[PDB]
Amino acid sequence: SGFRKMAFPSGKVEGCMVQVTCGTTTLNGLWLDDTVYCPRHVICTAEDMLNPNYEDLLIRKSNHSFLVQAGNVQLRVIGHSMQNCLLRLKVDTSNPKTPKYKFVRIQPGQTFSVLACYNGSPSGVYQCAMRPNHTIKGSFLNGSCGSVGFNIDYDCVSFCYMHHMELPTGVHAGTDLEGKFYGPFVDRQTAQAAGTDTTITLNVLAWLYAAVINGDRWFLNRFTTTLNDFNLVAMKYNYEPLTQDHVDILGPLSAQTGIAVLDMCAALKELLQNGMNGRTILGSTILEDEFTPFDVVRQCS
Amino acid sequence: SGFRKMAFPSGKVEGCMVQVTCGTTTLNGLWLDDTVYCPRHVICTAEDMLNPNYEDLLIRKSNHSFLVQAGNVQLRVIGHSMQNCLLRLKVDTSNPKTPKYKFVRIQPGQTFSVLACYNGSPSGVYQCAMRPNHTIKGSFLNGSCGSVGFNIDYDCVSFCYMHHMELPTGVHAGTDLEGKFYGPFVDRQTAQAAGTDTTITLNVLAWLYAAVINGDRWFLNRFTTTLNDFNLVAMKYNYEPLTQDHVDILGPLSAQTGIAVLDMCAALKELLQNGMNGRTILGSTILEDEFTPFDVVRQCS
Repeated sequence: SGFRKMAFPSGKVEGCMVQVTCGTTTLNGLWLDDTVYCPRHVICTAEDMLNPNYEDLLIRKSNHSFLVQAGNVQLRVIGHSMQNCLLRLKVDTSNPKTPKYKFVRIQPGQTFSVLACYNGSPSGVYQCAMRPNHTIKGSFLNGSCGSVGFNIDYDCVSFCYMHHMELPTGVHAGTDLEGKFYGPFVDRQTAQAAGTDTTITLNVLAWLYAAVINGDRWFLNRFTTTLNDFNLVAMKYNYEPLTQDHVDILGPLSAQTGIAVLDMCAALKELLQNGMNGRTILGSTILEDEFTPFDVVRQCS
Repeated sequence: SGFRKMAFPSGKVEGCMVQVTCGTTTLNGLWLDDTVYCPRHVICTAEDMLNPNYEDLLIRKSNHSFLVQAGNVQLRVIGHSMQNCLLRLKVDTSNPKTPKYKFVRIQPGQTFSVLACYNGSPSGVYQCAMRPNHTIKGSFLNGSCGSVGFNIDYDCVSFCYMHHMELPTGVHAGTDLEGKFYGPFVDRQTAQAAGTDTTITLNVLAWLYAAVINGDRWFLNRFTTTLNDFNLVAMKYNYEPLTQDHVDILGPLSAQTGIAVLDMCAALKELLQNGMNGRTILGSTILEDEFTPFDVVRQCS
């Protein structure tokens, strides 16, 4: 890989992962201060999932109904409440490893790292992106629900995602840390379907600049284009339309590479209309769209 | 990505990263107990690098010649010695975050995670593999030298690599934590060239099993083969030859997928002799060789 996908260091998040069990259901929870957040569907049985009435299912539960374990230590839940699609469990012990943090809701196309955990313990860290249709691509196993997505800004952890479910197609859906689902999805095991996905044009452009940054500009041409002409081509190949805001965002990359934004768009346009013809870019044979302009600048500086 | 590359959680390694400076040269160091390990070339100037005499360059140095900084705290070096291509700096303070650990030398084709750091602070975590020609693929910036590669085994960190230099071709070379270079390389800025690289057959097979594990076996056929017939094809396409040990290693994957090892080899053989014809495997258009059979089993269980 001429350009590797990079995850944020996970240390600050590792110390926040716990296990929450309710009956036959066991999943991951996030312990910050004296509160443990986890998908509310932990209170559901396989049957409840077909059509759950959470407010009603929760009434039948009590503090002693939740078993929270941080490592080898069981924590005592002294309260439980529902926050949108998340279960907020109040515990009697404050997490001594709680880092400086924020809850942030990301936009489609933005990236983040996921600390995949199983039964309360960290397994690995993956870097991914929020698809335009609000789903996440990858592979999560039984018990991976509850794992979180995040970004780090110096010393502050910005949590932006918590995994909840796998859609019949195998794609993943989840919420922000306020328990609000990304997309039109709900935590019910129904026929739910994600909208047709598209390619993140802004990220593909950022990646093309990255490829140039690392000496590999065979794709660059002498043409240029405009937002109207490019978006026509974009509509054809199922690529997200480009906006002025996107062009402004690519400025820093434009300035440092000597390639005007619309000129890179002219290069992308040709690649879509002709193809790569065996030729490769950054050891890749397909146009990568999981690197944001911010990721490229961060990984290059 | 139908199957994402996964790095180990980096928390245990993060608390071990420090900065070591000697003149205009600043790079990363690993602080374990009361010892800081770093590339010995930190004592070299751009000119010394053309043809360094380390034993002689080191004699001219003293403890006060090394500036070690862990975060915001300067550590006091009370001794310095050379261990092959590593500089061993004895410090007056033992690292309170030292994890349980081991130093291990990996074999070509094996994988590990790298905690890329710059000027002593963690930047990101990447998953990679030791190429058959003993180099590492990726992109390291000025000051990234000293970053380490590792694997985690439950609660023990097995350090297996420390980055030292970028070869003229842009590939990377380094040592194990005993300071022994992987490959024929030495820490001198000369014309050094890496042997022609090949594809890690064992890993490609592991990945093909992974693809099958996740429902995607269009490539499977009704043929079989043998180590002699496959290796003939392997020799043609610059693929590492398969050994009996490799076949034995793939057993667990074979048993759980219902595909005999030699049968998967028969499928790989056809893919090399014909190609993928636009068809893809795990959202990939080229045969991935950076997942070991152990990584696949670990990521699937």
